[PDB]
Amino acid sequence: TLNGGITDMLTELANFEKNVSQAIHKYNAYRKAASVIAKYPHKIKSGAEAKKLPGVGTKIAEKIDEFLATGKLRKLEKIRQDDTSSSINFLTRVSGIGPSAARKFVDEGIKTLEDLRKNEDKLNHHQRIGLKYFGDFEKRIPREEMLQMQDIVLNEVKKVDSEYIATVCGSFRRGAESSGDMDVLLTHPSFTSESTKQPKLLHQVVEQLQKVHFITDTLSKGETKFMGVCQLPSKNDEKEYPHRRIDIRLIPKDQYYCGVLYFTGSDIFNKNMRAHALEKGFTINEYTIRPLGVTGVAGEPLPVDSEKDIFDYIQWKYREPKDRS
DNA sequence: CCGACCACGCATCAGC
DNA sequence: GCTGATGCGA
DNA sequence: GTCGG
Ligand SMILES: Nc1nc2c(ncn2[C@H]2C[C@H](O)[C@@H](COP(=O)(O)OP(=O)(O)OP(=O)(O)O)O2)c(=O)[nH]1
Ligand SMILES: [Mg+2]
Ligand code: NA
Ligand code: NA
Ligand code: NA
Repeated sequence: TLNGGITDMLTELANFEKNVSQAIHKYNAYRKAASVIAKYPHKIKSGAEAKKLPGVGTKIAEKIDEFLATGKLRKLEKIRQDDTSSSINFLTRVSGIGPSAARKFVDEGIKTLEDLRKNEDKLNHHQRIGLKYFGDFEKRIPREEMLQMQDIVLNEVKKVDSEYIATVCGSFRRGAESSGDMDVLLTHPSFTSESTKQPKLLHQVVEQLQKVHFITDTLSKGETKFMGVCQLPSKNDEKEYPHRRIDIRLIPKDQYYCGVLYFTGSDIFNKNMRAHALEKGFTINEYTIRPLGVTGVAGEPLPVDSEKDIFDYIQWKYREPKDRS
């Protein structure tokens, strides 16, 4: 908000590189810059000043001067004025449709919300669901609905086996008053790094949420990851709640912290920490934190009793979810 | 100044 | 089937 | 796009 104008500009650009130019690096570069800029406590007044920041090279400084000078950016005005791109970008907003398929479709003549439904026969199951709920998914979730959802999930879980521990991470755990979707970390004593003493541990919980009619659709589903859709039950004659994206990740309970850390994010906060990690000599991931060998091979996983333990290894002052972004 | 740039589960496809 | 890579969304 | 080997 302080540097909002800027970070929005950088954001839109980043999206154009990921969705059109299909260049994640330029995508990240732009994100990283917007990320460090959003953290900058001063109201920027030039590209010279901005560049001093890591992640802001000359190019971005140049655009910052233009924007600050004209209240806009020609490059962004052009892209916005080009139908092809605007259709591609548009298409990627459907769950299941990334840069690649979106482009193909604009090539195959499909480029409007109308075209898509008229060619459902071109979409796979997932992309199909992303289309059906397209409108619903564009919506952010009120923190109160989140709660009503967290409540339902934790109950049904207990109803399957009280050894299960379910935790809502993502932007929720970070204290957001709204969320894009719902991220659920799961754990059970019967599954650790040493062994899996039960079959269908994730399945028992998924099916339970469906039997109860909370889970409506399944984007994809393995033995540790579930991507689907759900909806809060609504009261008679009351417009129903938008369907929402929901993920449930089953982690070995002895790794609960690395995984909760990962799943709490943000994604950007994560990449940073992981970057810092490597700089301290470590390699982090939802599972463990291992020291790196000369060859580049990770050593045995180091013991962790808390998220802070992970920050300690990297020599970072603990940060409650609330300060991660 | 060229090249690397977090980490991974699930779906699918090419080569075998 | 498997490996390795693409694609997708984390 | 950056910045570091
Ligand atoms: N390390 C790493 N973690 C990621 C990446 N993308 C997402 N994540 C983690 C942190 C997230 O906070 C969780 C899933 O996150 P989301 O995309 O739902 O982010 P988040 O809930 O923070 O935003 P939201 O309010 O739901 O729109 O996976 C990534 O590229 N790298
Ligand atoms: Mg989320
Ligand atoms: Na800089
Ligand atoms: Na999409
Ligand atoms: Na999600």
